[PDB]
Amino acid sequence: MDYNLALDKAIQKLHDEGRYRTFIDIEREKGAFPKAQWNRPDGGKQDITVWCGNDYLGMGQHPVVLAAMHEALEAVGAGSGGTRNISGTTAYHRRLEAEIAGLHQKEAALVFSSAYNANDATLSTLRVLFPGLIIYSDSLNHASMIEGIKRNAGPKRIFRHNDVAHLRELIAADDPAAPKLIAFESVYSMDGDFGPIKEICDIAEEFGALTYIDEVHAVGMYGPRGAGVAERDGLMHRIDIFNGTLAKAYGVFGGYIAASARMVDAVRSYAPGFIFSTSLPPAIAAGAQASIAFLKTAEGQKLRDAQQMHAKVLKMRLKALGMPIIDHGSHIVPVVIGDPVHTKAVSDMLLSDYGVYVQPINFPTVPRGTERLRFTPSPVHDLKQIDGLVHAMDLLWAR
Amino acid sequence: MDYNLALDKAIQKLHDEGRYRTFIDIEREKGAFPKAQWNRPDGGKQDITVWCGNDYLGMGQHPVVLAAMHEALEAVGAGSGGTRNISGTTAYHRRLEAEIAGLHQKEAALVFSSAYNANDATLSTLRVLFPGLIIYSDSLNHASMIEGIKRNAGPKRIFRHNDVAHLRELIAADDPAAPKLIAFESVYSMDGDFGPIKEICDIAEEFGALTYIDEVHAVGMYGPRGAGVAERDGLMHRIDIFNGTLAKAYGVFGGYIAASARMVDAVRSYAPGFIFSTSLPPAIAAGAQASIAFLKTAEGQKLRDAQQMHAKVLKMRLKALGMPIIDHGSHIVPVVIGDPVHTKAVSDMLLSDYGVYVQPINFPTVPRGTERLRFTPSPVHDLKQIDGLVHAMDLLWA
Ligand SMILES: CC(C)(COP(=O)(O)OP(=O)(O)OC[C@H]1O[C@@H](n2cnc3c(N)ncnc32)[C@H](O)[C@@H]1OP(=O)(O)O)[C@@H](O)C(=O)NCCC(=O)NCCSC(=O)CCC(=O)O
Ligand SMILES: CC(C)(COP(=O)(O)OP(=O)(O)OC[C@H]1O[C@@H](n2cnc3c(N)ncnc32)[C@H](O)[C@@H]1OP(=O)(O)O)[C@@H](O)C(=O)NCCC(=O)NCCSC(=O)CCC(=O)O
Ligand SMILES: Cc1ncc(COP(=O)(O)O)c(C=O)c1O
Ligand SMILES: *Cc1c(COP(=O)(O)O)cnc(C)c1O
Repeated sequence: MDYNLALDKAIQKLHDEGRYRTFIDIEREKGAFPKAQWNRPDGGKQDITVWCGNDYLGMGQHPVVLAAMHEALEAVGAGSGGTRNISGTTAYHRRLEAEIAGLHQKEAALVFSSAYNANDATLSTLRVLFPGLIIYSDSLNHASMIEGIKRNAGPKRIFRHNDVAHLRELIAADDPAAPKLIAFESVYSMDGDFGPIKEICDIAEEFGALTYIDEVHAVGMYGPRGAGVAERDGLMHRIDIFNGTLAKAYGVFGGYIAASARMVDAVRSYAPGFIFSTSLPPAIAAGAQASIAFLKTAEGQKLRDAQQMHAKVLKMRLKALGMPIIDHGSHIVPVVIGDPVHTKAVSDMLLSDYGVYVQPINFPTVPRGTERLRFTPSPVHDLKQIDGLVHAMDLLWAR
Repeated sequence: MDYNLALDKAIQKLHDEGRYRTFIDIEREKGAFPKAQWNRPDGGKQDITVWCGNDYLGMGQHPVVLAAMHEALEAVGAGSGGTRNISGTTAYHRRLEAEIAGLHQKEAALVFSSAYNANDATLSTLRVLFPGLIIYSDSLNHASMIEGIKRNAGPKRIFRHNDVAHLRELIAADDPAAPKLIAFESVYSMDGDFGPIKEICDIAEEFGALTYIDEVHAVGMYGPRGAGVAERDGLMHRIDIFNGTLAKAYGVFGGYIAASARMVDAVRSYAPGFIFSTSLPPAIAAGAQASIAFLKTAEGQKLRDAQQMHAKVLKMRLKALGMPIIDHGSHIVPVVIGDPVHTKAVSDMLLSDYGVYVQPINFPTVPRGTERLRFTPSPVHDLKQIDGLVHAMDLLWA
């Protein structure tokens, strides 16, 4: 039994499918987002523009976020030094959980070291709290959701993406006494489309199911207080559990769930993924809390307005260059190439020729045959930045 | 169903077993560790001494760690803004990974958002890279290891804690052509005992198995450079994969594995837990890197010598007092109470009556019937401090 052989086989398999990923070493320039320094593999340094990042509103450089972080470092040190149970519970975590509960108008919130962990731990743990739980999952749910859903044995049903008629057909066929939970996303990361929240909620109420929504690509960005798409549509009260991140629009790190005190307490008491891990550094919690708080204000709205419009302008200018990109009406702008090697070929050209950094997206992040570039215009991608990008794209494609 | 009823039943169940956990809201005072402010449930504030923390060497307040963190915040901002693939790979992560690789004298290292995630992702992904892998796991392995080992379907064998005779018996009975991996800890968090690294490595070599060691409660603290117990015993070259944390003795946050470039690249390319999650904030990576680098030096050794001795003194003083204290020769000092409700009472009294904070440890962190207090003396727990605690436990006790 030669372990190295097997490793080589597994690696070679990636190259043969043209999906081996090469990371890009960068350093974002605080105060000058979206500018970053690219550390080229040949040791050189090049100024670049980040066009595919997930700090959607540039909160990673916001002076109020950084002030809160610098203060916390000075007050309590670098980390918490423990799990939530063994000394790692700080006022910074309580405040942050209250801030999140308030955002989603829920009794409680629970903070994990990432939205990934939150989804994985919570979905799996619910199978333990609700013996016989059947989980209905949107075919394009995120990996973390799929992972949580499968982790522990138990019934799952996958419904065709956004297909509520399929959802209802599946659920009506199931044992009417079984606990049921429907898990889906408000904004899907790669297509940039919206989940039909009202219709799913309607189905959940009709069949007595819990609803679980991942608003990871929505929080900070939609709704008058940045609480997400359900807030935008006035449906937050119809959602049982919210899952969110503090690492994207909020610009820091970590994730959470928000739900009733009963739900939060059960999860925190039973989920190994919550119990057995060091709690988030107080400075992270400080920064994230400041971010959420800020984005709840009229000043936050300004950032959302600017993002919406920059996205709208970019899409307009790209279609005008004779470029069909499917515009599902969100802030995410995907350009589908449809082959992983072309996708990297094109991404290499933007990077080197133009300083436009947009990572090539392939399997398993997107289905095979749907590989793409994924632009994420933020408030800091000003009108001239946009014009810069379109002229790059035009000049590129004129090859 | 009625979902609220089931939740109540699940919560009531905790109370009935006397294991419902009440968290303690604290704020450590940077520059004055182990002092912290306890935010009492009644709104009051009280000065306390942390005695159960995992920032084992007080690196959480170290000026070089904090300097690097402040610097990074100013250079690149609050977070990375992406997954490792989508813009989240920074020079700070590369440097950190190299720093860790060097620590364990391995070709490569891979950083996850926690040692938990590292264990869970790696152990499960290994089943995918080595079809038919049989994993042999110490009965007292950490939850994260257990979670990783069972995540994907596949053979597992649990050996009685530290029992190498049992390990060998199990492994000799299995198909001799199957890929095998043995997974164990160098220091077990709750007993404070040591894994028999040499004997396990010997078995591994004899039966052609990979060795996977979790040194989470050892890195920064054992070996001349703080690389752990395998470094201490000159066994680092016989270990295939190391798992470690940046959140305990290193004083920051996050975890990692260290192994060959091949091993790291395979895991990185196949593990959903690595792929689909935002990368560690550059400031966290900056701080951790500074921490490891510092603890590699003679000045780091000073902190280890101080910790070892404070631990030695505390155990001596507690035996002297007649406490029920298990001593397996590590820096962890467990006092077994053996009942989750009395463990809470003793702990509650200690806090509100004497400003001593030592969380009651119950199931599922430790087996039922073995609930306990777990003292973690650090270099900042000076001789006066120790004197303070012993006097308090004596007065208790009564
Ligand atoms: C290949 C597929 C399409 C599904 O087939 P697999 O390759 O997993 O085959 P397999 O693992 O043997 O089969 C999948 C197992 O998981 C289950 N499964 C598959 N899809 C599911 C869904 N939507 N909901 C619930 N369960 C699902 C199957 O029933 C099966 O479980 P059983 O066998 O037990 O029945 C999946 O891997 C995938 O495409 N995932 C996409 C992940 C995603 O959406 N990522 C968003 C990226 S956003 C991001 O963070 C970017 C990241 C980056 O690149 O940096
Ligand atoms: C009593 C135990 C040992 C667990 O007893 P359980 O009854 O839960 O075990 P179980 O029901 O058998 O668990 C179910 C599945 O897990 C498997 N399983 C159990 N132990 C295993 C091991 N060592 N390796 C691999 N698999 C294992 C079983 O085979 C089983 O599958 P089958 O039954 O189908 O065979 C307790 O000590 C525990 O689980 N502790 C968690 C790990 C730990 O030591 N954590 C301390 C971390 S210190 C920390 O992080 C601090 C934290 C804090 O408190 O905040
Ligand atoms: C829908 C969804 N949920 C969760 C995650 C992971 O979030 P986090 O960075 O907080 O681990 C991703 C982001 O990559 C995602 O696309
Ligand atoms: C606490 C613990 C972990 C988790 O480490 P984090 O970095 O805090 O996730 C992993 N292994 C062991 C043995 C632990 O005690």
